[PDB]
Amino acid sequence: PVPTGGDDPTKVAMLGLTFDDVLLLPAASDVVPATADTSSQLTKRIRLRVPLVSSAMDTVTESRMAIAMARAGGMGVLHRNLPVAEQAGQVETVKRSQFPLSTKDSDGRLLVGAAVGVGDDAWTRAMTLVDAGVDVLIVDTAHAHNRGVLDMVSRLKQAVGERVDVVGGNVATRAAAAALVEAGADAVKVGVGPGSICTTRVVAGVGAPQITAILEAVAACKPYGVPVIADGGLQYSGDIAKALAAGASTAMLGSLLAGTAESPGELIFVNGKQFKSYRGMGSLGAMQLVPEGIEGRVPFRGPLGTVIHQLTGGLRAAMGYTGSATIEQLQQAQFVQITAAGLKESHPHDITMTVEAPNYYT
Amino acid sequence: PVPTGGDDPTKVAMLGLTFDDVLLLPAASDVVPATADTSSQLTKRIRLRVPLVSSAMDTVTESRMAIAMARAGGMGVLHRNLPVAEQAGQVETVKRSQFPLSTKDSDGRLLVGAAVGVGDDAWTRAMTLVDAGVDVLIVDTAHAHNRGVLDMVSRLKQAVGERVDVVGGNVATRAAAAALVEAGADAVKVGVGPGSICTTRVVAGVGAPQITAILEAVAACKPYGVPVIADGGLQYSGDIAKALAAGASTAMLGSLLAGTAESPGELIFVNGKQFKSYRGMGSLGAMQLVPEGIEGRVPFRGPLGTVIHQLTGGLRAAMGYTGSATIEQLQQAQFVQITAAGLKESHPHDITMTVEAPNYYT
Amino acid sequence: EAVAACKPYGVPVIADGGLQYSGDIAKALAAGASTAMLGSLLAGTAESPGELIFVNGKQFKSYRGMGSLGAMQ
Amino acid sequence: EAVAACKPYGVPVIADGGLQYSGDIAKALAAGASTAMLGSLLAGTAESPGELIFVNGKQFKSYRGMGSLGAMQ
Ligand SMILES: NC(=O)c1ccc[n+]([C@@H]2O[C@H](COP(=O)([O-])OP(=O)(O)OC[C@H]3O[C@@H](n4cnc5c(N)ncnc54)[C@H](O)[C@@H]3O)[C@@H](O)[C@H]2O)c1
Ligand SMILES: *c1nc2c(ncn2[C@@H]2O[C@H](COP(=O)(O)O)[C@@H](O)[C@H]2O)c(=O)[nH]1
Ligand SMILES: *c1nc2c(ncn2[C@@H]2O[C@H](COP(=O)(O)O)[C@@H](O)[C@H]2O)c(=O)[nH]1
Ligand SMILES: *c1nc2c(ncn2[C@@H]2O[C@H](COP(=O)(O)O)[C@@H](O)[C@H]2O)c(=O)[nH]1
Ligand SMILES: *c1nc2c(ncn2[C@@H]2O[C@H](COP(=O)(O)O)[C@@H](O)[C@H]2O)c(=O)[nH]1
Ligand SMILES: [K+]
Ligand SMILES: [K+]
Repeated sequence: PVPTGGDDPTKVAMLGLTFDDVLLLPAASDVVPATADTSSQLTKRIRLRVPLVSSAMDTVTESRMAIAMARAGGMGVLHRNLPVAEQAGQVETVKRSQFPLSTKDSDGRLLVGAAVGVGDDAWTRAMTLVDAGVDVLIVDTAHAHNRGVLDMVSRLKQAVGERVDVVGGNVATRAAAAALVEAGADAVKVGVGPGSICTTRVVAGVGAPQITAILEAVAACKPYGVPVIADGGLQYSGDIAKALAAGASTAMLGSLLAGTAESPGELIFVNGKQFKSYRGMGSLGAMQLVPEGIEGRVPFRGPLGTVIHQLTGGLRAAMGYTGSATIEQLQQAQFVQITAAGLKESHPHDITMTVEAPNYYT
Repeated sequence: PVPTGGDDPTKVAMLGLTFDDVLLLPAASDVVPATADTSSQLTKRIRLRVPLVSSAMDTVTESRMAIAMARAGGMGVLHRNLPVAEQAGQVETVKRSQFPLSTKDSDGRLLVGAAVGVGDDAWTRAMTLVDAGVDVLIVDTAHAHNRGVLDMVSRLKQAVGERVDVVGGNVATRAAAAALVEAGADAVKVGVGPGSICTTRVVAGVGAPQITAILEAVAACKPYGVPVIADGGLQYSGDIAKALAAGASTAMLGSLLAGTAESPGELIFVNGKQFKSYRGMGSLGAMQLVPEGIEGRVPFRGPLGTVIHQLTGGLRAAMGYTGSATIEQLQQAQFVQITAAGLKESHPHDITMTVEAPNYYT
Repeated sequence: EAVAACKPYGVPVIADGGLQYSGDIAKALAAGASTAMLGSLLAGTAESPGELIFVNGKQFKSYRGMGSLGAMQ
Repeated sequence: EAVAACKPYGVPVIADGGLQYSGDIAKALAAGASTAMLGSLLAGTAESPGELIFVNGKQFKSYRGMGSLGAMQ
């Protein structure tokens, strides 16, 4: 019999690795961290100076956050939890608005992104957003291997292909990424359940660990040149370095940017400290059922520029350790799989911390 | 495909083991622990009676610590966070100064070592230290597979290779150790991340578990007779025994020696208990940016001699268990891999310890 | 293992014990089981036997195994 | 003193504040008072306004003065 039970060797397909299961192996390096080139292709036509994209969530990205992310070298994606006219107004506000790395189009204006669903109402929203000058559309769905999501992606590529870039929803397998690539998507977003606010892997018991999912999606997408975006489950800059090394071209950040000042919402004072609200788009409050997210609060951090600077410094240090001149070389790095004891050895241990580092906290 | 994902069987190169994942197997023994010989090679020409070295940290080793370590049978390495004239003065102070195991040169003077960086200013500091009477130069870096570190090691060995011994920076792979040996290093230090105060494996996500790294480095250094020093991650004398059995010849100690009276710094009182500062060299305060260390405090221990005696007693017990007359015989002991339950069983369990033992802390 | 022997004869398999979430039910059904039997998930409902218990202002209900000392007496 | 002022004219005196036991009420009535006004002795009953506070397995209720900062705001 099969060692794990039954007579079917393909019942348990594979062992899945996540960010905490692997470490990057140092290699022969001739690269100073300051000279590392952290530019990467977000889509087949858009290249960012910093490969970080803000999450399309109602407590993460709005006009201010989108403008700040575009100025810092990345991009912001406005959420679709607003009326269509309001979303178009936010797109116009971003496009209408020191920062040498800022992302700009052929007209010299900042780049913005918008998220739409699936359906005729979503089609009207997408048409309104495209008419307002949006550059990239995201078909933001929880299960992108559904036939409706693929049909919507094909429709958008057929209609507004010459003017915008269409990014498919979340996938976690090789077959889903291949289907999205065949459907005509310009970029594939990866991750089902690893988000810090998600309960999908608990409520439905469905998902896949992020590192293995990224590897599978890259094996499905790289021959066609389609970029891969790692979405959800990133907590440190080492996580971003690992996600890029596993094959992803861009990383989408949630809770790391929710505690910044540019994020929408009011500051909450609790017990002499500061926080702000963070919740999933599938949470009960956001969808007003069977929710697949939770509501919570993250500690307050400050300006987005400092956070992006620290994350980029960590990524530059990783590139220096691996000897990667560009991201295209960082994607050829190798991993070492570690156990739980190795995981606790990686973090600071046997020490009582008396002052916090800019890039680390418990 | 690969069970962890993708089509490349070499993406996840190996499975790394740390000190907590293995145990030493007992063997036929004719060795009394009190009759074991713990002498081991530091470099190709320097043999220590106690195979322990002190870390080059601004909270661990200064003149007093170097003198105490040399008297106890080991050696000290002065940190390079000091002005060049000040470090040369510390070297002269150590050389200017019951202890049957004390390590001394051919002129009856206590041995000492000093850490240098990479660069032309580092060259000036190294030449000053050599002219001031240092016994070994440690090219102290974080990534020794960089071209600059190898060039610096080659230059030092070409200039003052007949007067001093050159020890290369920290490596974590077989290729890096082979490159350091080819460059002309007298000894190779191993460990990138295991440090109790380090955050390199979190900020950059780069490293390797210590046991696998030591085995890989020994696989490249032993055929050429180059000693290997295990640096970082050691919390018990059993860890020292495991590191020696993996192939290392000496173990450099950090936090284990940072709480003794001979370590630089002042006593601190918190709720009737004694602590003292311990911070990483890549921490924010130490480099005064993207730090790769933290600042904290460790409980006060006392005289260095008692700590060294306890560690050597544990090592002698391990040598007696494995039937190793010498460290060279300990370097051929076998390992058994354990699970998390095995690690829980190795420590005291289902007990409420009421009095602290000299060699174990809960 | 049980489904590997029960499926050829058309005998259904019931997964009993250890289920704490709906994802666990989905995993049990996907492994070959046809139904799931629930314990503590339904022990705190209003329809289960037993009086309510109040601890620190919150509501609880008693739950014990049939092999427990009290239940086997 | 108040009773010395009020008794000849037949005006009753109400003792208000500081009572913690029934003996205190008896002492106040013996001193010349006619009735007693109770504070903390009735602030912990069910009929008193407020919500039960649960701490360390014991029940409390909130009690504050009208001159307190949180009651004058
Ligand atoms: N052993 C470790 O894992 C580790 C990690 C961080 C810091 N440290 C300690 O902190 C101090 C300073 O460390 P440092 O090495 O950054 O000193 P440093 O800034 O003086 O660097 C010296 C040389 O190391 C190499 N180097 C270091 N980090 C590199 C990277 N990320 N990518 C490429 N090359 C790199 C370069 O050749 C550089 O010129 C030392 O005392 C060191 O032991 C150690
Ligand atoms: C699960 N996942 C959810 C929900 N809303 C958004 N998301 C996903 O999480 C990502 C961010 O996760 P972090 O780990 O916090 O960075 C988002 O980009 C989105 O893909 C939800 O309700 N449940
Ligand atoms: C990471 N590692 C660092 C830093 N400064 C020094 N080190 C290394 O750690 C060792 C200490 O190990 P312990 O586990 O504390 O015994 C040192 O000897 C050195 O090699 C730093 O900032 N980050
Ligand atoms: C062990 N198992 C016992 C006992 N009484 C009943 N059971 C089993 O547990 C199931 C419920 O498990 P939950 O995880 O609580 O859902 C029951 O259906 C029964 O099969 C006992 O004393 N010991
Ligand atoms: C002082 N006295 C205050 C305040 N609010 C009310 N009072 C007086 O105290 C009586 C309560 O006495 P207990 O000892 O609690 O029985 C009240 O009846 C009232 O006369 C205040 O803020 N400061
Ligand atoms: K560490
Ligand atoms: K034990």
